[PDB]
Amino acid sequence: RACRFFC
Repeated sequence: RACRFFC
């Protein structure tokens, strides 16, 4: 997974 949105 490439994040929810902001990491």
